[PDB]
Amino acid sequence: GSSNLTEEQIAEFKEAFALFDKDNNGSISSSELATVMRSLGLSPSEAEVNDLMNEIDVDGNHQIEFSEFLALMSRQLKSNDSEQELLEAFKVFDKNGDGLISAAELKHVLTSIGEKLTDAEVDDMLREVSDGSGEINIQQFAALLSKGSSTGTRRKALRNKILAIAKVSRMFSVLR
Ligand SMILES: [Ca+2]
Ligand SMILES: [Ca+2]
Ligand SMILES: [Ca+2]
Repeated sequence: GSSNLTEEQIAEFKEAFALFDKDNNGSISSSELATVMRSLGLSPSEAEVNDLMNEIDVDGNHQIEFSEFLALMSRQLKSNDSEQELLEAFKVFDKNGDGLISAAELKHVLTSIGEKLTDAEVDDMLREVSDGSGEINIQQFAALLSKGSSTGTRRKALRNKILAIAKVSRMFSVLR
């Protein structure tokens, strides 16, 4: 499916899957899918959430599997993928709107999915692309999705959590 991911990469989307897959059964319902988006601050109607989750569903079982969702990440973006998922994950994380996703905006966001990082963990997570600043702009914040530096098949999944939160969140702007 025009996908070029490795066995290890398949373990990535897994994390982006848990975002919704609560019981981790292998199918993200509309009630679970919209559970994230809305958790981010969105408010997608079950009507759309369907046409959305049905826009990827390879079986149209009104649910997203670990294969479909993973195939989505490699079937959503196109050219300026990052950028796309950036501006999205950017205007998504920045709740205050200062062009810099502060700790909260980050952690709080990570907590909107389940990830509860300590003010220290977040304040540290920023340093990643915050050069020990305190916030991340469309530039720094993007430096994350495009980090792959000090990850070693670990962080790539940490930031991947945003890849979905963004993409998935962006899917609602496309489903339209
Ligand atoms: Ca589920
Ligand atoms: Ca499915
Ligand atoms: Ca801000």
